[PDB]
Amino acid sequence: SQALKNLLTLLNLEKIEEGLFRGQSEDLGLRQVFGGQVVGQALYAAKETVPEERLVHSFHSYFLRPGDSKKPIIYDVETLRDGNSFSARRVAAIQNGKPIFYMTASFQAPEAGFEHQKTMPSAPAPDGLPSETQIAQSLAHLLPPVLKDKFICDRPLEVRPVEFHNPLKGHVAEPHRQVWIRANGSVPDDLRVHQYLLGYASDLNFLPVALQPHGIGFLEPGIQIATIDHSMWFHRPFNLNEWLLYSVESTSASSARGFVRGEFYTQDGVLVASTVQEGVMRNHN
Amino acid sequence: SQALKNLLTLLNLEKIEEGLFRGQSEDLGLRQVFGGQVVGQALYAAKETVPEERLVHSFHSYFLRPGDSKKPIIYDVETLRDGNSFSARRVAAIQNGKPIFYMTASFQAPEAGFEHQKTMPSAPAPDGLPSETQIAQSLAHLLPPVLKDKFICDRPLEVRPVEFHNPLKGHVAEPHRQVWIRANGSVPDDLRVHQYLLGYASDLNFLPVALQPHGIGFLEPGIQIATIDHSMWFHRPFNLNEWLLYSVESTSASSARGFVRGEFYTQDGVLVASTVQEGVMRNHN
Ligand SMILES: CCCCCCCCCCCC[N+](C)(C)[O-]
Ligand SMILES: CCCCCCCCCCCC[N+](C)(C)[O-]
Repeated sequence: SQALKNLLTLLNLEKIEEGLFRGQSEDLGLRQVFGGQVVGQALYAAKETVPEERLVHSFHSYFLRPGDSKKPIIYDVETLRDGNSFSARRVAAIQNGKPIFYMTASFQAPEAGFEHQKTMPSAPAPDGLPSETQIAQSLAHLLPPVLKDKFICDRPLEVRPVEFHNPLKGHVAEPHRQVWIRANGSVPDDLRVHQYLLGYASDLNFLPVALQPHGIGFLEPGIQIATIDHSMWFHRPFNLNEWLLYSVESTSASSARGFVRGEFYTQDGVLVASTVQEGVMRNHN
Repeated sequence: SQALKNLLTLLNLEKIEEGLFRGQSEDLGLRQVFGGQVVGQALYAAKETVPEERLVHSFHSYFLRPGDSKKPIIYDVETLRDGNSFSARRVAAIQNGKPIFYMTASFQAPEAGFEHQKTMPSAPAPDGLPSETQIAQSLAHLLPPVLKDKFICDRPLEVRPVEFHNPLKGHVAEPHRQVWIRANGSVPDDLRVHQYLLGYASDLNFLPVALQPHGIGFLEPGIQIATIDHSMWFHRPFNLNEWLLYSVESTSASSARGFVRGEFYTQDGVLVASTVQEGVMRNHN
């Protein structure tokens, strides 16, 4: 459970000045910075500069350089606009004197209006599915004692895939994936926190779906995937303490790029948010 | 023919300086600037500052204020990055000393890579379908020609809807729409041009689809819709001199906002581009 509090602490940026923050990275595997961390932290920085009643409803972002998790990241927020209804902000993520990421987010106050939504796709309940932590721990029995011990996944989130796609091997399959996600611990009763946490989560089990028709795992040798842009629209309020289905599809792949679109639904079938991302996808020999 | 020539001319911006242009606004219908005009002009501006071999593959944009078509628009391009593969640019559309819109676009040179795509949805051929212009002429067989002798056919694009949704009245219908589109004249043999023309076109028959479940047309009195953000990914090359199916869906509407996702297909079924947009949707009484 320490993992979730460690993530929430990590997303709660250190203020250097108005609209100027500093964030730590890492710690959980792989040296490059996880895209979700940048998204989550950029969202925090952005919301800190917006009227409290205005919640993020959308954001667009482009990744320009790989982030180094050994170094902190500086987030500089620019106020683009504050109208009778919307507040827009642009966040620059900086490391080594260069922008590594830009996000533009829009915020709006709560309001009733036209309501309609796509019907949730059918998917088996999370109850009968193993978590990625279970799957990893089972695969770890393949490692020798020296390595088996040190490893282990204490995660801030719990993920139960409908179909498991091993990133180390990969098998041919339709460009669709469904995973169930929820916080592995208690998330504060503040919707804003749930939002940037979902922002964080939205970058998991996403881009890799574009590799399925080609049976390649994203961690295999010679395979390189990297996010170019990540966008999200928060349609309705939600509680990440409860399950959410992340329904993902890859409608296209071409010119060394992979494209994916996702949707988050509550177990009861409420459409909570939508996501879109394109990233580099190369097979180097 | 003239209408297409006029639009292409209007999209061909006047250069004030490097990465600094000036664009005129359409006379063609509606005092407020058509979003498509801004998108098309911003793309032109961006592409002018990019290496010739690198074609736009995606862009994100936000509209901050309504544009006045009675005035020109200044487009200021900022170079965000020029890497071994990708070039990124941010375009600011200014009018009245204020930004009315921002777009960030990414460009990449052609390359061979993983290929796969969603299967084109079923749709009738454009052959037996009347154009919107034809439909307008048909429904207009009434009232004094005094006004009927001014509003007519000449559009830069020909649009043939699979199902007609009258913006003036509107009827309840599932949140899906299909319209066939092609240039009404000859587009020069430059993919870049076809691309920003498609950008222009991508803002048509889009957002209104979110109003369908509610049986309201966007030209009805007291009904207000306005684009907040428009994004697009150019998956493959295409020829706007030929027919393209614009398949649109509205997966959600809430909090006075409407969300739509679109896809362009060649008649032969090739997925050419994807779009996503959210906009304000209000009924003022
Ligand atoms: C051996 C530990 C098991 C964890 C494997 C970690 C893989 C890194 C996954 C995050 C990569 C996300 N993405 C789309 C940007 O590639
Ligand atoms: C008889 C009136 C038919 C409408 C003529 C106006 C065409 C311009 C349409 C652009 C409107 C775009 N949108 C979604 C922002 O409303």
